Amino acid sequence: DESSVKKMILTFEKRSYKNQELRIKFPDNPEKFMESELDLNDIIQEMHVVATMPDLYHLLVELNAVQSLLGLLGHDNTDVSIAVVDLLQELTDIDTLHESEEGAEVLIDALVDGQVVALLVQNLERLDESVKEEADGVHNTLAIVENMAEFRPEMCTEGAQQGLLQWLLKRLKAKMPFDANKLYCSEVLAILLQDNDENRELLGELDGIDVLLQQLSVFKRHNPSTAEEQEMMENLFDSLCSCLMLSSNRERFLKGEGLQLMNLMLREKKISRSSALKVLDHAMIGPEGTDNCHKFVDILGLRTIFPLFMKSPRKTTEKEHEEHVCSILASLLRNLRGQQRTRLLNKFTENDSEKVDRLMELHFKYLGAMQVADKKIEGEKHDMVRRGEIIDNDTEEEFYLRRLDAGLFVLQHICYIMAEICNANVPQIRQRVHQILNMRGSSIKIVRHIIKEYAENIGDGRSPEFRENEQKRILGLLENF
Amino acid sequence: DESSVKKMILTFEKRSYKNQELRIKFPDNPEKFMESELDLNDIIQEMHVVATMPDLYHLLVELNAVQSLLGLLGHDNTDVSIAVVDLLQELTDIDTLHESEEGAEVLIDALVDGQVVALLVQNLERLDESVKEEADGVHNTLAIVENMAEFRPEMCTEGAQQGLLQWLLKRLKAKMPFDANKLYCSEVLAILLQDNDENRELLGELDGIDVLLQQLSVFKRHNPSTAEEQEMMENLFDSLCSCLMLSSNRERFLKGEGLQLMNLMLREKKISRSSALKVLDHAMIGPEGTDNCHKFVDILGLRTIFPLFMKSPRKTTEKEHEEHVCSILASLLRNLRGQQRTRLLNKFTENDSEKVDRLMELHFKYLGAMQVADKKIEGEKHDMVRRGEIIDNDTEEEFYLRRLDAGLFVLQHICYIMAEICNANVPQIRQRVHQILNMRGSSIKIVRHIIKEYAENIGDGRSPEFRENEQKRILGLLENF
Amino acid sequence: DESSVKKMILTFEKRSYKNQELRIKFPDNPEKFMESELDLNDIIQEMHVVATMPDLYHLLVELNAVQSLLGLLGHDNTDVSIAVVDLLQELTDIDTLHESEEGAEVLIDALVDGQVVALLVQNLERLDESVKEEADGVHNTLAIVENMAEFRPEMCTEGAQQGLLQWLLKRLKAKMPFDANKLYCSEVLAILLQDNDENRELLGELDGIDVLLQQLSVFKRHNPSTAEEQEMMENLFDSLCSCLMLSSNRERFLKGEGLQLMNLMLREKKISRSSALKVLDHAMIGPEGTDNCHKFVDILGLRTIFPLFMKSPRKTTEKEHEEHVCSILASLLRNLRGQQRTRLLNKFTENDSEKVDRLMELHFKYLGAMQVADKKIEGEKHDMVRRGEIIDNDTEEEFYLRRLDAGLFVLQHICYIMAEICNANVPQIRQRVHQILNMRGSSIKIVRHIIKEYAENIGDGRSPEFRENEQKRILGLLENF
Amino acid sequence: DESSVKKMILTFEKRSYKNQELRIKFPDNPEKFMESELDLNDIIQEMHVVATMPDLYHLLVELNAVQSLLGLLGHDNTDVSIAVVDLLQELTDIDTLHESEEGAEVLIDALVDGQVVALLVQNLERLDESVKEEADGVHNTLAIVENMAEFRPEMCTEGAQQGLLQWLLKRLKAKMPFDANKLYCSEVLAILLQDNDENRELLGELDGIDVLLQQLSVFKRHNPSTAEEQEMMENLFDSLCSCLMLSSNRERFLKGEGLQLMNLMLREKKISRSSALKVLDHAMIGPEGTDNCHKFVDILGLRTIFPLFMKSPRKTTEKEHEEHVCSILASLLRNLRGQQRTRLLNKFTENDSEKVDRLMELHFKYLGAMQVADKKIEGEKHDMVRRGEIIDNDTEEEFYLRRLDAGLFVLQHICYIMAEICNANVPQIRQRVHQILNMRGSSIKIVRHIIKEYAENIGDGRSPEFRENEQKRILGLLENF
Repeated sequence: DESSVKKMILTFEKRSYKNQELRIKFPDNPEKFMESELDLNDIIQEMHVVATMPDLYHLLVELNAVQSLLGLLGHDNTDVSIAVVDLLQELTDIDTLHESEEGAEVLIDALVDGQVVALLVQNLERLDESVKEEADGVHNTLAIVENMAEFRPEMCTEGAQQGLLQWLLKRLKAKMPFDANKLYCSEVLAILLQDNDENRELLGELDGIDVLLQQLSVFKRHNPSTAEEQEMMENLFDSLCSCLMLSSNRERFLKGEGLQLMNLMLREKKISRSSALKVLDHAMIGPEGTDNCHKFVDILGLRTIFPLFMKSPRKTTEKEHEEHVCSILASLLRNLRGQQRTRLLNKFTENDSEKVDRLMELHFKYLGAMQVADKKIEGEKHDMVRRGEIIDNDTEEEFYLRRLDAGLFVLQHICYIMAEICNANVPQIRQRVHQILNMRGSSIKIVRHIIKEYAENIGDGRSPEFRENEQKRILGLLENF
Repeated sequence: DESSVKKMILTFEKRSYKNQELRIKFPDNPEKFMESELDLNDIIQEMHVVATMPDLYHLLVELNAVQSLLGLLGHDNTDVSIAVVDLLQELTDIDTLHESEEGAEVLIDALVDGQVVALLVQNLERLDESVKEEADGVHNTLAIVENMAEFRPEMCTEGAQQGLLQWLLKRLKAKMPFDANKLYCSEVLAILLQDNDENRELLGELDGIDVLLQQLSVFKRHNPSTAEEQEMMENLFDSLCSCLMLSSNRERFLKGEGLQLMNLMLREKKISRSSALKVLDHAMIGPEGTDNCHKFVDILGLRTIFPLFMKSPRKTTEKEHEEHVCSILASLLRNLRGQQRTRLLNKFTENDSEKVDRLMELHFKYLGAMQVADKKIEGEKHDMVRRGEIIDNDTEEEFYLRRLDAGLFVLQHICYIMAEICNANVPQIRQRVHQILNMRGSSIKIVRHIIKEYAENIGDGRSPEFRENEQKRILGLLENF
Repeated sequence: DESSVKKMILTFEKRSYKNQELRIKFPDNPEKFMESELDLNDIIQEMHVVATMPDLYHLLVELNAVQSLLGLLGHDNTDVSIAVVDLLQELTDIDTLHESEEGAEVLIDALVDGQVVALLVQNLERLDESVKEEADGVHNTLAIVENMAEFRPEMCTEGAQQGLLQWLLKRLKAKMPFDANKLYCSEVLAILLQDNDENRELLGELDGIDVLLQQLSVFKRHNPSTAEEQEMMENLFDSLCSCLMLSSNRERFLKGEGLQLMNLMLREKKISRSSALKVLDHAMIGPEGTDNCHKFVDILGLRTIFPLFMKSPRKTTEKEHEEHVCSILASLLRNLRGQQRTRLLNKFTENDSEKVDRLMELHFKYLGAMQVADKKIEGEKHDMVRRGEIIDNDTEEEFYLRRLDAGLFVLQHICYIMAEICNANVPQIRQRVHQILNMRGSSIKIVRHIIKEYAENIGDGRSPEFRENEQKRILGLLENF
Repeated sequence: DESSVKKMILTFEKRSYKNQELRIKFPDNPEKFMESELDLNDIIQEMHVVATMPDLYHLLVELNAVQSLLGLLGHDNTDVSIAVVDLLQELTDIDTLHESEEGAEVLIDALVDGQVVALLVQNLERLDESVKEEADGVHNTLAIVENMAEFRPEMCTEGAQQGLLQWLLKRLKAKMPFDANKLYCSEVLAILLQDNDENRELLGELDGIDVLLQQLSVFKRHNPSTAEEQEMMENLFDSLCSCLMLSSNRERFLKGEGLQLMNLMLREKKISRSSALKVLDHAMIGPEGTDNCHKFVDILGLRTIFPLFMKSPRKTTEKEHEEHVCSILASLLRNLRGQQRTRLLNKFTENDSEKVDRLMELHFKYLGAMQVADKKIEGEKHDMVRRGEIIDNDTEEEFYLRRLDAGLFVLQHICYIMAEICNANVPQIRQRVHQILNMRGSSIKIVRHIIKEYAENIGDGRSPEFRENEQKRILGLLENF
């Protein structure tokens, strides 16, 4: 009922106005503003019905309420603020939101204009999670931000650095027992870090990496007791990984003893092992891992990793485990120099080159799978041709996915390792390689082809100069092998 | 098995020794001390059986372990510490403790010598209630202190100021959600304040009063959700009351706006009302309440209290409510001067002296009850005489209790009020009093007698000089009434 | 040279622009922004000449620079900021400022618009007084604010609460050795409190009173070593006094143990005694001193004050000393009730009413002086009439000043004291009074007249209702005396 | 006067006792303890004469005073404490101390027993350098510790970690202006770090390295204004250097961006350049510099250093400058691998191997000097033989000093560099070397000899295993050169 709705908003806006006036005017007592406050509370509650029709979100904007509500977030009393937050949550709830086409956009825009996020942060900075009500408020705020994020992610960057990111770190860092709020915070932080480098940089600046390490480290020598705790842990790990997609952060991770903590996680063999592995991989990946690569060997990483290379936890699937391990190995071979490189190579000569044997075993495994996949793909293509279905970029994407699933990346890594290993002028290794290859009649040629293919697509999101360099380097392995 | 037990202690003490040695010696790695730690943990666990025979608490003292265990509270790693704490708890548990006669005393003495409490405090000061294990540790420590307190309360004073009291305040003050630990802390603090003035003084010094007020004030505009929360609230109130038994603390309470907070609690009419009333009473009681008395009237206390005097919450029993109200009134009449006294008196002239009528109604009610009680007592005495049972001090105590239950104190207060009221040179009041008295044929004489009796026993725990003064003052009321 | 000047501003504004651009663009190195910074520094220095012609302050506003400069206060590097501050100081310097008529107004307005003060505060909040350069910056900022204050004091209120006031308190409170900066801060704070109640309230809120007490208390048991230290002390005292002109602050002073500290200062007899006296007077003055009055007697103030009443430090002049003492006495007589009033009165009965004798001595002294002054005034009036000079409000003001100097206020106070004293139903006092009066043939009548006059002008800056009440009260003294 | 002296100590000890008693007993007022305090103060002052005869330091120990005085450091009031400190200073003053043989030892022992240092630290932790008196106290304490350190340096280790070291860092870190106290602190800290590894480790643990860097960095972009500031800077540098003698600290220095800060100091060319150079050298020296070596090249250290290698600041002497530069180069050649090694080598091929030319120039310079020195030494030896003076270890030490002064170390470094350079399989370099050598007829042989000599004495303070390894390595250079 549209006229009625309109009337109702004015019902609040005046109340909103007058009660402010009351606050301003008569000297500071309960009685002279007090009864206003109850009125305010109840109107807000009533308005919670308003979220059923977002066809009517052209309204709230319309004259006065948007700014007024925002202004109310700083109210001298928490119960107004929390009510406001609640309203926003109901009002902002995506799941009831995503129907309305104009209704969504305007409100969000208004919020952005009013720098809603900053106000929310400010409000938070005065809450007290001892008081159940207040605690609910925090949760509500978090929910609201999640909702906003889902609708329009361009505000993520200014949302963080409106102080939100700094608040999140503080809440994580707080020596409080685990509760839903912490989990929510973790979730939000993770979301904030999805594909956004500015946010990552901000986190790095704020000593966020240190915080992440510390929070994580609990699960080194303990083990989440619940789905909730576990979920939180996972979120944290994800956040860390996201942060690591950025070079500056490699160094921060290094400084914060990230490498040591992940190696301890591996040694411990608790649940965090898989995540730790992933983190390690992320730390080491490109040129920008070199220092991390070198340090890993220094802290005896080789002793932790090669057992994992050799046998994969009876108990994340096996492929993933293999993928990460091999990835790490590849990284090490790319980047390592001096004594650490020598150390690495030595692990390919013990014990009668058993690791080379392992590598070749792996290669055959992956190769067979790849072949199978390839055949299937070919068949599909043929079928498409028969049916006159044109193969476009979506089709190619789909095909790529299949290959990925079969293990393309792992295979590529293996091939790379093999190439680098046979370029070490260590006869024993080379002989073992070639011996093994013809002996079962797979061929150098296949390996070469694979290498070439890998080179072709290397470096997806980086300077063209880089790509050509890397490709060239990889090709150079083929000369002496 | 006693020899076996002996053997077992050495099994630990060496382990305790050697592992320290290990820690000292080989540069700081996991492996060189690490495996020791598991051994240490397990031995401690095993020892937890030892608490079945306290006939064997002459042992642990005996050679080495007591000091060693204490030293272990500061171990570089929390898991040792927590284990130790657990052991202590099992070891110290009263309920399994109070059988052994020598066994109890020695261990406790040893602990005292080693200033166990300080060490515990230190340990606490490095815990992290984010980690469930650590949180358990805190609880365990609290339990241990409770146990110790129950056995030998002479250590309370040095227990507090071994930093324990300061720690407790901090934990209460912490803006964390409510959990068992908070409740435990509250309980412990309350216990610490039982009949011990040094502790109270310490609390006052530490801004403890402020802390207590702040924690309390939540329940002004909210209302405990659980038995646990409610219990905590009650504990807090008790602590506050205990603190208030000491003059210096009156002033701190005043400064901290205690009076205002309790008046708001009264006005609010939530659960905290009864407790608030009690607190108010405690604030106002003697000469040392004068300032509080005067301030109460200043913040319009009279408006809050006289309604409670007039009608007692339909919904602590009625007698208690009446007792506290009348007590407050008595205090006010004793202490109030200047304009506030005038204000107070005015409340006895409206509306046609309705409050005097109320007072006389109350007096008759209490008087009848007292008479009934007295008759019963007389009967009992007679019976005793018949049976040849000699009435001793226990008997008199018992009799006193009966009188207390019937309402002696309230009656006394009422009488005092009546006397002071009729000494105000306000004819209207006096006429109302005397009119009422003969009209129903109870008598001035009875009232006088009551007053005399009150005077007789006044000031239980205070200077003899004071008592004689107060008594004299009270008698002086009888001249002109 | 006006065109040249114009050219010069553009010379900066571009540099200002481009260097920001540089900062924005090339990844964070010295070299790529670094050389810009030197250019920036030097241009600013050059501009320092610009403050010779404020006839050219219509310019800087004109296009770009005002906002740009403000924006530069938050520069990532302190040396820019400090340069900017320096420029502002040179640019804002009153003494070279107050000539230009339009030139002044526009710049100041611009600054206000840009909320210069907030920016300055922010800048301060990142300084480091270890570094001499930075320390100079603080001083410069202080100077600038002083300058601004002198020109347009309407910004004082938002200047404070732009955080400036809070910063000042922090700097005062800092446990650093005494230096010019502290002195400057003190000066500024004092200025801020001149005739501005909002500022006072803010100070009160911020625990400013406590800070002031603490800083002051050093000079209880020590004694400024330099004119600078002494000056600072004086400033602090002034600030305190200013704060005390506001009722809420009475209570804060009370709570902070201000009364105790001033009484200790009196007892100590160091330099701070005069200031302490003044502070005490300010605490006690009106109805709103009642509580302070009562507390003073409680902490044995009477023992400290009556010696000062009796003999005035051989060593602020004597009149001032007398004025303050008598003022305090008057306040006490106005406000005191109960036991404290009795105590006060007792000091007028010892020793054979020697204090009454003292009072009458004082009265005659002041009276003679007043008479002398009055005669002079009359003569002046006569002369004016002869010369045909019309007596207007300025003339009356001038005359009032003369009377004030002669001691009107003190005399009035004395008279008030006498009246209140003779209304105590203490025959001894009354007899002493009247005995003394006729014995030297001055007269009740004169005293009465004086009282009337006092009543006439009482309560200058307060509700008309209040004034009539107070006047009435004062008149009431005349009935029984 | 010995009996008199004895009497005097009792005069205090009772006063010391009784005043404590007074404090204990009568409720907390000025008057009841107050007058005691003045007595206490004056006796202490009087005792200050006692430091003229340390022949009488068998006394103060003797019965009571030592512990009493210590206990007085925690007195409820700073003026007692400061007096005590003053007494200690006078009492402990070395320069008046070092005569007495028994008198010194006993007092110091007593102090140690009473853990004087901890008490002093505690006292400090409650001071307030705003108050001139208090500030003097700090200085006095510092002086006392210096004195104690000079007499018996075995207490340094427990002196630090009695919290003294942590206090020192805090005081350095304090954002206060520069004053004598800071300088004193710097001096003390430096002393504490003289040849004591435990202290260094403690400093490292406490984030001391970070503190040192931060304090230092001021002088990157500024320049001490006074001898005092300069002195402080020097002290800081020394401390840093001392810290760097320990491997763990290399890593802390690295993490704290020490390398970057020293390179900026070099680039800046302010006074701190020499110190920075030294620091760099210390960071890079042995195997334990490898990481630092590698990082230095990463932050473009090569660009900063090789100019210094090439021409030595027109403006520490030239030899020292050369010594440090060459040292750094040597370190780099020892430790560098991978790409950084390549980079380093490239600097020996530009521009037509000008750096090789430079190196050979340097070598000849140093060689001539060495030869001169050697001749002198020979002459001296001959003279000794003639005179029948037996050459012992002192003589050899003396001779070594001469060689050091002439530049042995620098020469050795140069030789090492030459050897490593000619082992790079870079023909151009080798040809340049050998070309140059015979061309002026100095000889490979000499160089070889020098190398051998260097190897002989290498690794002074380290494992014998290490020494043999290093020596072997150095010899290995001689094969291919």
